[PDB]
Amino acid sequence: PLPSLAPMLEKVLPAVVSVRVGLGSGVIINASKGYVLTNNHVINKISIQLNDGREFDAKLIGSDDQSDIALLQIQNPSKLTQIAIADSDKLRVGDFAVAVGNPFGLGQTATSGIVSALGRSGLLENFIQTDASINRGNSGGALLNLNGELIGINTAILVGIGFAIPSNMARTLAQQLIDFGEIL
Amino acid sequence: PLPSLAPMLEKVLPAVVSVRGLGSGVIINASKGYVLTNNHVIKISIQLNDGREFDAKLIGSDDQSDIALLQIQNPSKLTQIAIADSDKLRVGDFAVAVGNPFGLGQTATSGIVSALGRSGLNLEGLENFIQTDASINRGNSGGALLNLNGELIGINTAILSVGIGFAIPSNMARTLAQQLIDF
Amino acid sequence: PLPSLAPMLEKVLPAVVSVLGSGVIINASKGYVLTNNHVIKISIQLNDGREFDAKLIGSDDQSDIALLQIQNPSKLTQIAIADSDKLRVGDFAVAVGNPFGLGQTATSGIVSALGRSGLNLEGLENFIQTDASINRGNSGGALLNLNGELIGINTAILVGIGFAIPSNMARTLAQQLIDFGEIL
Repeated sequence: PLPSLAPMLEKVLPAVVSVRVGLGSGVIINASKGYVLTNNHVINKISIQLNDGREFDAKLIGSDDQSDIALLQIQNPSKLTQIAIADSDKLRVGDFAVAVGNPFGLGQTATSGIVSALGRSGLLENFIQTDASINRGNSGGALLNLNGELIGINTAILVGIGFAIPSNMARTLAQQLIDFGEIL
Repeated sequence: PLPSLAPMLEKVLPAVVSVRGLGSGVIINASKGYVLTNNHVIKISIQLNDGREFDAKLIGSDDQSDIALLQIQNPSKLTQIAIADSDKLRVGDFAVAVGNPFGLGQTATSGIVSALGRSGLNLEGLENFIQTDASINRGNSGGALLNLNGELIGINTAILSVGIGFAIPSNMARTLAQQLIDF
Repeated sequence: PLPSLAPMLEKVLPAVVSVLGSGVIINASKGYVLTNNHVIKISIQLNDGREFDAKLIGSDDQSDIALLQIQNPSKLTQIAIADSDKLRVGDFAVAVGNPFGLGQTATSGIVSALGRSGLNLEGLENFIQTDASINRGNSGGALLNLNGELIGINTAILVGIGFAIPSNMARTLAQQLIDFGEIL
């Protein structure tokens, strides 16, 4: 028996979705409400594709151009698996990170590495740095720890170093976008 | 005592060769002297780790998969690689990409199996092809993609998003070698 | 409890300095700091925010190595140095930096190639190859093993193609630069 990242990647698989509008990935944050976190540049009609092949309509709740974060609500949700979210403030340089995606809907894409830099100490301000490859194949998807908990959302808009939006900020700006949509 | 990838890399070292306009190659059949390499890389000469030089004949290639089969002229004391079932591969499995160009020594990159088939790139023809975040460059192209046991899972191809590398899976390269051996 | 590279990175943090580039404290008492000749009035900034003046002792253009002496040193932490002759392709490597003292930058990987094995270019016979990303953010800094001991000095001036001056050579050139500046 060989060590692998496949046993934790399989439990996370249904929470990571394909986004068709023009492709990218997304993450199910709330299954009951069908709230999916993805990237603004990916969407500038939206459809979401699960791992099991199921297709759903999705409406843009709102976005933040500066963080490249966009919140989507799937139209009539059912049998959805949501991701566990971790406190990104507890992240340390050297922690292991896995960047997961599912574009085209044909299967999971994963890259591995470490948390390289936090804050203004690398190369934006609020962003997370990782040596795990962030490309068009996992952009919009999840950045997880070895427990399979969301520590950030990958963004390819900006060497071997990648950017992710920390989960705490991704959660807060989703709440602010939900609240605004509730005044509307 | 530190954990390292060098112990498994030392047992695999004689099976990875220097294809001499240079590159790497893998000994699949010790007795017959069958060496798997890339088409773009390729008179042909092969150089072992121990410095031994051998003549090699081209017995067939596939432009689409960028694979090429070579047979070592007058083989002797050859170490072949163990081959693994690439169908049993899962995204997240650890991968090590080894090479030996110029014959000066072993080159290795580390990573994981990133995507299988058309999952990472939906381009027609990309089916079966394994994806890895282990760097695939001119220094290990033609060489072996290995698991933590040192068994061949793929043949490294430095052809094509950025940060991801492509390799021919072991089942596909073994079943292409069989076709090239006959016709 | 998750495995991480953060527990070893925290003990090594004070030995890596801000120089724009990085540098490594080799002798705490004398304040000798190893950095890249290409990044070189010089000021050094510690992790704790302390800023010191530094004088150029000497440099080696061929190895891209420069040795600096901290003017009036105090409470310095030096790095443990490992025998780079004992390195093997496949050994794990961590490339650490701290440009502008704002925080630690780290990349992870393996020792990829040694004796000019990766690129048949004259002059690379003395250097180390790594698949750990070597960029402007860790160039001048330390290449470490899993024990937190120096195995090399990152040099970005020369895909997983990163270069580092091995620790044995970097130590030797420092003594030779000390001795020379003594005869003068």
